[PDB]
Amino acid sequence: DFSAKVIQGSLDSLPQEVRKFVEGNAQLCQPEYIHICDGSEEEYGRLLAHMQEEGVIRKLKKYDNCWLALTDPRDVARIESKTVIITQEQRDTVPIPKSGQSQLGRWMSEEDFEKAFNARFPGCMKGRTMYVIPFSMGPLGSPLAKIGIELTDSPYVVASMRIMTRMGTSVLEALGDGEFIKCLHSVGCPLPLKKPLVNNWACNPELTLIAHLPDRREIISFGSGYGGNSLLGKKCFALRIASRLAKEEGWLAEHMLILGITNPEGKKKYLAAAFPSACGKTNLAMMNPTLPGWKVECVGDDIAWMKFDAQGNLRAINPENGFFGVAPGTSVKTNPNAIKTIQKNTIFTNVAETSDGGVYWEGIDEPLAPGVTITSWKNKEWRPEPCAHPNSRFCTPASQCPIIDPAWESPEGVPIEGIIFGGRRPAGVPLVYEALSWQHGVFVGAAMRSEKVIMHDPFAMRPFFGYNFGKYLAHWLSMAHRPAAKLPKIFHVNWFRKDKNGKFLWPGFGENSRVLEWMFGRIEGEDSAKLTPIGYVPKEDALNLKGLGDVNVEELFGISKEFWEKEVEEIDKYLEDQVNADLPYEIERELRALKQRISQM
Ligand SMILES: Nc1nc2c(ncn2[C@@H]2O[C@H](COP(=O)(O)OP(=O)(O)O)[C@@H](O)[C@H]2O)c(=O)[nH]1
Ligand SMILES: [Mn+2]
Ligand SMILES: [Mn+2]
Ligand SMILES: [Mn+2]
Repeated sequence: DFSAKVIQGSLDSLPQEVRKFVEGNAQLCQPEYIHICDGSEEEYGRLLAHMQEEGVIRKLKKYDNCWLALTDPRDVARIESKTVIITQEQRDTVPIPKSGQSQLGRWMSEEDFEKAFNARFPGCMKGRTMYVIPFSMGPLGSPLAKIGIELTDSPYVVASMRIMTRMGTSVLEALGDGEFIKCLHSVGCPLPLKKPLVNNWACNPELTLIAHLPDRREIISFGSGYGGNSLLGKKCFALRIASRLAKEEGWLAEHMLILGITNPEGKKKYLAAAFPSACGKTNLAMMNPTLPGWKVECVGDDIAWMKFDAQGNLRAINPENGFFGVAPGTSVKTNPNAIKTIQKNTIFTNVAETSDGGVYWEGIDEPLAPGVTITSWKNKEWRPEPCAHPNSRFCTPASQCPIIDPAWESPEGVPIEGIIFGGRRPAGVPLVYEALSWQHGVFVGAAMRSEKVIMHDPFAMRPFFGYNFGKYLAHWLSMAHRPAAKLPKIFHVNWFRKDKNGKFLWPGFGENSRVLEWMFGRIEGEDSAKLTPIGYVPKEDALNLKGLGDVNVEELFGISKEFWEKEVEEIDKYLEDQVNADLPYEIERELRALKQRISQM
């Protein structure tokens, strides 16, 4: 009975399966104390203050309740090399690649994982508090939401989980005897410390291992205190575990923003968009449009859970409660309404701080006053190496977004009418095109490539598939064999085409409102499209380009046979090597069709 060690809550208060999970791991990890989180502002403020006194975070004097954490530099980002999925058979997790090295995931046997686990977790929380974090991915009471319990020895994880998920006692009461995902996390630094603690940031990079066990409904993560390694809702649950749950249960879990868009006659539409990291999801989800009369409202900027309802609409919820955005590059110009979002109640990690107690990063586009001096993310004075680590983050509540859609917490989700794919392509790929069918659109997602190297990132999910990517494609195709399904139109965009001198052909940012209106009108059925080998593109003058000056539209939409011949050959060899026997017939057929259309142009 670990009851004697409970310093907040009680083990008798917990659903019985939750108690077994806490007590079983308390016996293994041997924490000094067990703190069952209630989600209250009191608990949150007191924990931040404790971390402040211990030197784990600093208060940002300038802002209302904002905080800065600087990590050990060895613990600065997700490590795909150390991120694994455990299943009986490797092929259920990744297609067996012809070449022998899969780019589509990382499998570990159950035997190898048991060994790794036993080498890590016994005694790992000695001298530390085990925090029990009950949380909901999605609005409380939503039929699309799912519940997890995270055990962690990191107060930084507790505070960040309060922002990024719905957390606390209300979640426990709603859970009852229902099912939940078991999330176990340890920074891997029992006390007394065996190694020196760097930057007062507990970390264990040599034993870092982020493991997913879909068949046991468990995520087990060790040795990292950072971001997606430790906030186990952020990706481990939201994409890897959930995409397997989604396959079994008939829905989709995707690396997509969700935004609502309204035309000047009051008609709203919701779009989802899958871009890879650093290709502009957050910017587009919080866009300030440049075109009069248009309104963009943010539902989510990173994760979408989507399920066809009984009437055939694709209903999407944002299962997150906040935004864990990349800070560098965020500015007045590029994302003014992210700037509004983060100036209160926000945790920053690995960005710089100004003399006046503010935040600073590359691309912030903010002249400071003469005299204002800057301290780097490595806690050293800095003069124009970057000031902020490139993967530095803000962690902010979504409720604060000045354009948060009124339905962003609606338990039924919002109806998705268009899905957008895209990434960074400096050559060959036009600004926008539309897929010819659902099957072709799935192929477009599967073929996605993104930027001195161009790499495949199908569906923007390369690091996050919870199971075999060929079966994932089959799952997407199966949505069409579902009577009533109102299959959304699929588009592919490229903000990043360059001319021969390396300059961006498209100014982008809020000017992407001009591409979104075109998509709006195609969903409406407007005849604004010209058929091409890769799909539909906007007709002559269909795109509203007034105010933009003389955009060089010839090259921005130029489709070159020689380029697309190379593209389709590259895609064929990629899918053959990496997907092989698990490539669905329909995707191979779309590939043959594209190759044939290209050969005839
Ligand atoms: N050229 C151009 N750059 C963009 C655009 N949108 C975003 N970016 C840049 O892409 C980088 C990453 O953007 P972010 O929204 O954090 O992408 P995310 O990490 O995929 O959500 C930022 O430095 C932006 O300045 C655009 O429309 N055009
Ligand atoms: Mn620190
Ligand atoms: Mn983002
Ligand atoms: Mn089919």
